[PDB]
Amino acid sequence: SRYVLTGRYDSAPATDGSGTALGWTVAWKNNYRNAHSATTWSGQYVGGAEARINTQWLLTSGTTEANAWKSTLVGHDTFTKVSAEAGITGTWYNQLGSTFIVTAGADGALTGTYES
Amino acid sequence: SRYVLTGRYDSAPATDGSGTALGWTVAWKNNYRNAHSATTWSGQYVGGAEARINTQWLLTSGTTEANAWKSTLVGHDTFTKVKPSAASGGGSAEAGITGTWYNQLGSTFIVTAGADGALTGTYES
Amino acid sequence: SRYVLTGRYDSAPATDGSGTALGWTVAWKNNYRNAHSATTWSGQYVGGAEARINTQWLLTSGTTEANAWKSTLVGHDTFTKVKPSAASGGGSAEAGITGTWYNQLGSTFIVTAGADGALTGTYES
Amino acid sequence: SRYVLTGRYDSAPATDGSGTALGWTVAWKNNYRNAHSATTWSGQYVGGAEARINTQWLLTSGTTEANAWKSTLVGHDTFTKVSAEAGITGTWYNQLGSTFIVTAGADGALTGTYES
Repeated sequence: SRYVLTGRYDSAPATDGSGTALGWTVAWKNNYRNAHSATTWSGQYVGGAEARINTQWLLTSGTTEANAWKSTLVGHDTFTKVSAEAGITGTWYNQLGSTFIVTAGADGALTGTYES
Repeated sequence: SRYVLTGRYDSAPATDGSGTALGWTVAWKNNYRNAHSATTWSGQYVGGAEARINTQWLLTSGTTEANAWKSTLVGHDTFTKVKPSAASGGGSAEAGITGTWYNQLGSTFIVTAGADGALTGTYES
Repeated sequence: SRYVLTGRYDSAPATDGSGTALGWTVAWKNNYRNAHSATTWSGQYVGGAEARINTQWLLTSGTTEANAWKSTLVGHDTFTKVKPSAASGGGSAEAGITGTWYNQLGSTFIVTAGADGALTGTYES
Repeated sequence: SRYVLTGRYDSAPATDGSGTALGWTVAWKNNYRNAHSATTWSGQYVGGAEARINTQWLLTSGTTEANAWKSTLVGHDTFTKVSAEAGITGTWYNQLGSTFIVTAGADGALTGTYES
């Protein structure tokens, strides 16, 4: 139930109150499970008061190409956490109780694991 | 105008005809520009005589909380893998995701796929 | 700030407790302004003590060909149905789509629903 | 297999060679079938000899609370044609073979039927 995540973030975001653009990918394959799917989350980290990452996501499942029209779901998720680089880095979880641990690199690298 | 791309793919997909699910992300900051934005593509590789990656994408820009409703664009794209040249003996590309891919509008990306599911490359606008 | 809305809904919903699918469109053109854009909301009504409509939306603006790629926004929204005031006796709203709905941001709509699936109303930003 | 559609278009679009914003909804219920779901198409009309309507769509199916995160699909459709009012009005078809007949009103109305 743990999967690899990888992404990128804007390592030098504007300072005017704007959020920090980011994204990441998870393919839903590990040593035990393979769902023949991948999700991508696109959003922004917003710091300050309490910290949050607001995303929209796309989940694509491998399909025959006569079923390709029904292959992609869309949704939104909001993550709360338990310098863009230090603010993103850590442990986050969502509404449904999924969890992800991220490390934000100085170069714009995002790396970690997503737990379902 | 090259930027770092990174992603994941199903390295053990169905052999039933289904394509191979994948995703990747690009942040629009390199050594010389920063557009305070990132794009993620979600889709699948479909192989054969003419290998293609059919995608849907989301582009999010950094915004204030008040402009957050207009932070995210959505769209679609298809990438085709470059094939050997007729002068070399032509033919369809080697099976696999690793390679050079282009879209309709002139963007190109070069990618290396890992045996485990990793994807890393460079995207040129 | 008031705009015409038109849409459709499933007037014979499932009864295993699923929601009621609907969708609607607002073109951002009225007497007073014109933003050369249209939004469609796709989502479901969930009846209940607190009646809600949960949507995802697409906002498209007219563009030239070279800018088509940046023409559509995507987002999501939840609307909640106005209920009677406590002074009137309170209680939850009577079932149905017909009524007044607000989002968290202060935008409001008034719709009338047809017995056979039609939706019509007025959207106010 | 015919359904009622209705929508809106910008009835005074820009004059700069820009396309015309529009959108419509179909609920997949009729006298004969009911799939408990609705599609909305958002996009634009591009006029000319080989005129087209380019869209992105959202299909939402009625789900239980629990299932909600997986209720909505996204995709895209391109229609060809078999004054935006004079232009949109008519019969159109897309890749999948679906067809729609639509009347554009002077007011910005779209009404008609969709056949899938």
